[PDB]
Amino acid sequence: ATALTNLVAEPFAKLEQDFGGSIGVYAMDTGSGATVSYRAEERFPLCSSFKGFLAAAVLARSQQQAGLLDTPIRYGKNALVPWSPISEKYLTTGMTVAELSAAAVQYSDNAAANLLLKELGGPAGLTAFMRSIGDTTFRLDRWELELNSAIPGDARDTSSPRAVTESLQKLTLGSALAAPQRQQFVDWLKGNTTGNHRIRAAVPADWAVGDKTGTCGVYGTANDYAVVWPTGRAPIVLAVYTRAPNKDDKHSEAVIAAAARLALEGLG
Ligand SMILES: *C(=O)N1C[C@H](NOS(=O)(=O)O)CC[C@H]1C(=O)NNC(=O)[C@@H]1CCNC1
Repeated sequence: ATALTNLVAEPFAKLEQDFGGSIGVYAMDTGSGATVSYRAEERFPLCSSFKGFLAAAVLARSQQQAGLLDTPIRYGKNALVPWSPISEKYLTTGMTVAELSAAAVQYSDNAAANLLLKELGGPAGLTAFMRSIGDTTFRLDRWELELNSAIPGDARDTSSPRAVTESLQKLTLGSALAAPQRQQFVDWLKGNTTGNHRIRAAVPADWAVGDKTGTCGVYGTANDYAVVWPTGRAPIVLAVYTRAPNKDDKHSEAVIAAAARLALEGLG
């Protein structure tokens, strides 16, 4: 017999009703193939969370272009947009592509993300990279800061929890990238500084986590995705996305952490 997905799903429905919105979750246990799934194929805004995949796209390009990660990007003052705390420090020198990538992933730096998008041929170039690894759901259409609008019913700048999880697995654990690039992506995710109150909060401190967060700041829209390495057994990949119908509906980190915990405890 197969899993009773109603019983797996029920606690997410209670959680999202207290939240006043929708919660989407997909988790995969790479040891057993077990999954947990709730609204996993619905679209949610990416917000900042695209920046993880952006860094992966940069790493893929570095496989065709030796030394890409070493290349300095020397930008002018109009690259600077708010929530760019790392790129704002280096206006007088520039930053390398590696530094920009680290900042985009680990501080969610907005200007760094735009600078890397430009290197890859814009939002369409990142979307094309995702299509190359078989993700037909992901779409990035706009740039920082407009991509955060999170308007209900807008398909722009969205993906699904399942597609995010599947793509994250391919890139971090599968062989979609060469091993050095794969480990770099993992190391950048592991060094994230913005995720302590989201998926990380549901994971024992003994276990390594790499993640990328997103917070659109409107329509209850926020998210996190992660790889979790429990000691001595197969890693877990998961994504938790939220949205809500009213512009002034609050996002909640506690709800993301709670949904992560329900997903992790429900596997296998
Ligand atoms: C990503 O979603 N953003 C970058 C910053 N870090 O948050 S997080 O670690 O990724 O969760 C800040 C949140 C957000 C972002 O860019 N916020 N800025 C806005 O969305 C602008 C104000 C309202 N619309 C544009």
